[PDB]
Amino acid sequence: GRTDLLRLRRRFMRDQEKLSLMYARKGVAEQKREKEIKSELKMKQDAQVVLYRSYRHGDLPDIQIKHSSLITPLQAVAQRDP
DNA sequence: TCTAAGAACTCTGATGTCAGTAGATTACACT
Repeated sequence: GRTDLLRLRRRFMRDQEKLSLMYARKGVAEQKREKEIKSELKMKQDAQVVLYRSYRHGDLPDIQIKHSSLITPLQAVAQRDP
């Protein structure tokens, strides 16, 4: 960090009261942020996905696919439906 | 011709004491 030591330029409140209001205002916004991000993580937990092969595009079907690109999804389904 | 008022002692039960233990309350503090 040797070039960046400007970051040690700082000053601090002396009202412990105002500083507590900063942490109360941060604390209420955090309490809402916690609830809404949990509610979003509920929605997105059910809906998250991943793709096991990469795809090309063109005027024709890209027939010359690697063995890898069939065997990876063939396992990825068998991993997942009995 | 005797029946209670006055002792006396021990014992029981509460109140306050000390030392030590540990919990919950209250301050202190985050940039």
